[PDB]
Amino acid sequence: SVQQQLEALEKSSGGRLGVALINTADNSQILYRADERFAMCATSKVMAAAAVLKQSESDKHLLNQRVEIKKSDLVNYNPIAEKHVNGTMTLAELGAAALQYSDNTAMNKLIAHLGGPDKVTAFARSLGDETFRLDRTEPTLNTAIPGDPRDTTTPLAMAQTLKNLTLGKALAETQRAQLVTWLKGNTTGSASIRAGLPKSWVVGDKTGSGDYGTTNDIAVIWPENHAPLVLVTYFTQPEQKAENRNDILAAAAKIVTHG
Repeated sequence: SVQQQLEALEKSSGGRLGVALINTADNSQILYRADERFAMCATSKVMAAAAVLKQSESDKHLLNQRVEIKKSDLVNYNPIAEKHVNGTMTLAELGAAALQYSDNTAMNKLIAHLGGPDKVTAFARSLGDETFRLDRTEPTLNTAIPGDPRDTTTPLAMAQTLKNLTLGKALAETQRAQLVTWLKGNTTGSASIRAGLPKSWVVGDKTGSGDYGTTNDIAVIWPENHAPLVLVTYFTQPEQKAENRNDILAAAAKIVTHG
């Protein structure tokens, strides 16, 4: 069975696997440890970006508001923001950079605009997500310590909320569309869920990775002849210095969309 294949995959991998697939044709679900908490790592960046889009629903100048990038703002891994030191980036550009390149400076600028991590949590609560919590900024939100509740969610909660954000009621249409456009242009996910799927399918996703070999991907999937699928694959391991395992996420994607 699908359940037996995921269990064997997890055993042989040496870690803990969390999967939630929602089939929007009939709201059927494939769940594996989907009520267990996992460290989100950079998959939390979707919530911070969405929180800014929500603000833009009532303020038509917000996304084009300029933000100055100073050398001191830079943290670790800054592929887009480092290209703009002593210049500016708009809030829209920072959302794009946070999502499509997983820029960490971009994420911190979004959090600071919103007023801190607790405002990202409050936004999640406003969508009906009672599980998501963001506690820290970059880079420390990726420590992914086993049993640590900070900066965690569950696979099912994140799958439900990702569906609401991209396909459902959470955002007005223009903002929903802008979020989907960003996810579809992600550059970081080619070896994760996407690699387990037919090459013709269209995918929007956001990866995450952290310590304890924590390796994550969340995706919206548009088949060519079927209703969309939403898939969350979270994976973490017991040793702090474990290698990340994007191949495990690809394998899990292949198992749960078979037939």
